[PDB]
Amino acid sequence: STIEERVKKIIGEQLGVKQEEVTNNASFVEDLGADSLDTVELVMALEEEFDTEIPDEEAEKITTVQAAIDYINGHQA
Ligand SMILES: *P(=O)(O)OCC(C)(C)[C@@H](O)C(=O)NCCC(=O)NCCSC(=O)CCCCCCCCC
Ligand SMILES: [Zn+2]
Ligand SMILES: [Zn+2]
Ligand SMILES: [Zn+2]
Ligand SMILES: [Zn+2]
Ligand SMILES: [Zn+2]
Ligand SMILES: [Zn+2]
Ligand SMILES: [Zn+2]
Repeated sequence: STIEERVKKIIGEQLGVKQEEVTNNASFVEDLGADSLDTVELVMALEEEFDTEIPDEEAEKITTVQAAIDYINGHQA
């Protein structure tokens, strides 16, 4: 499978949203309805899957599904 597929699956699982709703342009807060706690738990779930650590101040600025995919392609090793 692809990174896009793996990342979207975790986002849908974490936020309780259906797959067809997890588009690449979608914003986590406005479009997918992520709340304060969701922000924290979603960041940690992806950090674990992709064995990486993102700085909280940088995570806070990753607003869309595609921005999250982009960060993982750039930092996963
Ligand atoms: P709550 O009211 O206490 O907190 C609400 C607010 C103040 C909105 C905070 O969530 C906050 O800091 N908001 C800043 C603007 C905003 O909505 N930013 C967040 C978008 S969602 C998010 O942070 C999830 C990112 C997931 C992708 C990261 C994956 C990287 C893994 C390596
Ligand atoms: Zn594959
Ligand atoms: Zn596939
Ligand atoms: Zn929905
Ligand atoms: Zn949008
Ligand atoms: Zn909640
Ligand atoms: Zn953190
Ligand atoms: Zn690795």
